[PDB]
Amino acid sequence: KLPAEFITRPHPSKDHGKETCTAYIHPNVLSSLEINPGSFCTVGKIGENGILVIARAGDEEVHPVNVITLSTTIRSVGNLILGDRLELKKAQVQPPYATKVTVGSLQGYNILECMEEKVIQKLLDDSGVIMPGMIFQNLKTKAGDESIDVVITDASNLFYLSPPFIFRKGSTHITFSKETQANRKYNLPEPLSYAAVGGLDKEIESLKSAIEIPLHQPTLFSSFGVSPPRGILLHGPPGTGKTMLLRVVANTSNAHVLTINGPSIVSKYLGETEAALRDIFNEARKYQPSIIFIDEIDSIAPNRANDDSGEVESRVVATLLTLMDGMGAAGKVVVIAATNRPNSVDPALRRPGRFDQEVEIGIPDVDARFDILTKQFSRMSSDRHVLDSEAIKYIASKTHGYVGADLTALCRESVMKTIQRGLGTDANIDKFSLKVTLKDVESAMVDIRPSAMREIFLEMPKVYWSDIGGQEELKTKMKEMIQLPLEASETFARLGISAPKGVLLYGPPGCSKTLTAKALATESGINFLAVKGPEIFNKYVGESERAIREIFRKARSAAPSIIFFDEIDALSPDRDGSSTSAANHVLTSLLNEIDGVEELKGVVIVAATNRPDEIDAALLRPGRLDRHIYVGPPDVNARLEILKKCTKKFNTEESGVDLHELADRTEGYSGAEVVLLCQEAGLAAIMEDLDVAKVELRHFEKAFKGIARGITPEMLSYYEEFALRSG
Amino acid sequence: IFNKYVGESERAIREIFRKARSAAPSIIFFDEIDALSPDRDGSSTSAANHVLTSLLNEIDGVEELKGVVIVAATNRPDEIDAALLRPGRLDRHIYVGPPDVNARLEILKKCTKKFNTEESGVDLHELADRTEGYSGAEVVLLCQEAGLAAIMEDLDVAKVELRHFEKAFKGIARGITPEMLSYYEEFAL
Ligand SMILES: Nc1ncnc2c1ncn2[C@@H]1O[C@H](COP(=O)(O)OP(=O)(O)OP(O)(O)=S)[C@@H](O)[C@H]1O
Ligand SMILES: Nc1ncnc2c1ncn2[C@@H]1O[C@H](COP(=O)(O)OP(=O)(O)OP(O)(O)=S)[C@@H](O)[C@H]1O
Repeated sequence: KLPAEFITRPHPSKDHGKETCTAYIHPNVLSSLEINPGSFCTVGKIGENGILVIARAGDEEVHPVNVITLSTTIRSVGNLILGDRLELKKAQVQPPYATKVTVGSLQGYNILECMEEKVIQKLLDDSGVIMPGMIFQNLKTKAGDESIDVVITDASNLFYLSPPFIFRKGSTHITFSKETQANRKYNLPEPLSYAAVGGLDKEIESLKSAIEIPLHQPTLFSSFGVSPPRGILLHGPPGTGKTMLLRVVANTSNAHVLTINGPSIVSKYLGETEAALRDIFNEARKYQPSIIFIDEIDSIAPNRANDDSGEVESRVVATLLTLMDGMGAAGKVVVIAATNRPNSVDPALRRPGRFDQEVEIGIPDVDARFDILTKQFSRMSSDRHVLDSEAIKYIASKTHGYVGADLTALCRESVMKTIQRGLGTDANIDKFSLKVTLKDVESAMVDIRPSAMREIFLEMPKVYWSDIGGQEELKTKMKEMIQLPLEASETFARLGISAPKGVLLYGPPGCSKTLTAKALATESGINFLAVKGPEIFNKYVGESERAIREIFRKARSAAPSIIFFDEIDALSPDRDGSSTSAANHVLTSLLNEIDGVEELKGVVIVAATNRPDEIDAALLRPGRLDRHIYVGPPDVNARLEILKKCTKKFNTEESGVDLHELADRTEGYSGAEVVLLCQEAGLAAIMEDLDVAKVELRHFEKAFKGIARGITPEMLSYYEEFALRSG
Repeated sequence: IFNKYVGESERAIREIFRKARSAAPSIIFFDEIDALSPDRDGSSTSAANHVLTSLLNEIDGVEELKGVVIVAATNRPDEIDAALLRPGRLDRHIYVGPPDVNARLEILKKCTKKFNTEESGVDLHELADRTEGYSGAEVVLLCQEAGLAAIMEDLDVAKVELRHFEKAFKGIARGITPEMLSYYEEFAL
């Protein structure tokens, strides 16, 4: 008999003896493959390149058939975390002598700082089979150094992960350096650490405590008269760093790790999926300091009140409950789960005694994004060129909605942009030499829209504020809501007020409401969602309200956002209430959501309507849409600006068409009519001659004689009465 | 409480009362009760007034002084089906009208707390009377708008001043007197 994939454990000694590069193994494993004690053999994770080590027979009286025990030196090379499955194999080739080698420290010093070379020689002779990555730590210190470590940083591949060598004193030119990593050109795996996670400092502290105490100080807790926590539940929106924390916990917690990532346990055969959970938990008890990760727990522990849950899933939930309760004697196993939708987990698993402890991973704020970007950019400091922390703080300020995955994508796209630009100067430029100037991160932001916004497909032609002629008070009041609350948060805080977060734009048809919406989308800088009501309505009961909840949820997933309710009056029910069963629920849901964002959040709601007084008073009160602005017909200057914007590509100067006279003639026009006048003039010019160069006053006369004034005294009176409905 | 599938709304209401049985004394709060009984009883009585049926059944089962009481709110009083206002059900009514001069001044004092109104000479007793007919939230809004007027003038503000309150006042509009002070005076009768 010969197991397929053996389990890693430590060889109990950590004195850095002669064994530091041996692999204690059960006799049958060596013999069945005809390996012998002292012979070299390969160890590696399933499907990866191998790691060379020295085989050695263990104590069959105690040592199980399935266990291969390695050294902290060997495990450093491949980042073998206690409990991963190894695909051991025999080896047939002897590596040469390490002609050139270097040794350093993970903590950044030179080994020339504390200890003489003799103990270094002895230690690296105990290694024997030299290769990069053999960290070893906790030696004696010649000085009173608070800590120490040593690492073989480089040396000079038969499906091997590291390039192995053999020690031969003197011939192997061993130098010494400040280096902490191993040579990247080898691409040995690198362990993650809590120093890479940024922004989540407090969550990290809580999780570190909750994992430190149960595994490594259980006896202490029990004296306080309560049983220890035994389940932790990480949750939050996708892309915030849960799985990263799970892998960092695996690397940093010196405990045996078992994983159930998704439905990796389900089986064809009727009973065997339960056997999988029971086996995992039994093996976690075998090596009592251990952690079991259940990532994407909702995929295997569904709610069962959601009747979509199958029999397999109910049987899995029942077994997992009886196991979690059955972690008897208050041992040292800790079960950490991660889920982006914790409410889909069966409540039986969140009861006290089950996953009672929960850590919420929130969306980064500006400071959190600054921390994440500083950490991510500190990994590339020699190629950075955005070295100013001011520049990184600018990028953090501009990246509204980025969640932590999006920031890493931003850095990746910045690398790509820098390569594109550099390679644009020479087809064979040294691509490794290019460095990431801020301009390239700014260019990358154009492509990397937040992942929370990928369900918002909108064409959105590009329109700037300068295109919206002569609405200056509207522009100022939109600044006040879109930019000032973000650039002046501290002044609001000290004054003790929240900025208004709703505005209603009303006015005659043609005046720039939707144009202001497009301008906000183009130049607000923050995320933009639009609901073209009555787009939300749906046949089935509850679907119309679920649409409002979903759009407000995505606006809440975007962090700073702008929900533009075009024709909001379509959602406000009718006066007579005739068959408005669905509409009433729609308006109540909309009000409940505007009240949900009313507290603690900074979403801004913009609404545009042509019938200002047919929308419910509950939806116009402050807290709901606060500000009302009358987007009225352009005055003389506004029409002059529109005429310039339109006729700029006409040769007006030589043509002699004086735009001021047009502005005088066009009194009463809406902006749409002023634009149509220019379009009609251009059509007249083109129809007169297909090779037009100039549009001249006869064409504008022709266009003018055909354009009506859609605005009437009645409409203007109505919109100037809406401001006075109170009396 | 409303779901696409058949009968899931009824189950939800009965389950809400079931869970409500858990304690006493206890207030059940039906905000915007007018959107629980909007129609299908007075009109459009086709097949889907079950939610009203269930709620109006439950409202009777609760004992008169066992410990549970029920509070509701509405700004559309006549949209509430008369079935709910039958005595024994919900017949008691309290009017929450626009604040009087002294109430508005208390709101102003609270929401202008960190404004140095004393140093700037912003005499609240002028704002409290100028803001007559301002219904609650609008008194609060007038103070947010004053602050924004202050910040836009010179970011890094120390205090807000009367001219900012003038700018705020000139931009706020009130409610409808043929709908407010009416349709509630009538509902009082
Ligand atoms: N501070 C950080 N927060 C989050 N992600 C970070 C951070 N720093 C770097 N990252 C990277 O962002 C990604 C985070 O991993 P994810 O798997 O996206 O975490 P998660 O998406 O929140 O968990 P899921 O969606 O349930 S698998 C990885 O590619 C990390 O390298
Ligand atoms: N300064 C401006 N003021 C008004 N309209 C302008 C201005 N500049 C351009 N336009 C034109 O305005 C048109 C669109 O105006 P909209 O904002 O969509 O009007 P509207 O408010 O949506 O009217 P409704 O929705 O029917 S009540 C486009 O054809 C623009 O070319």
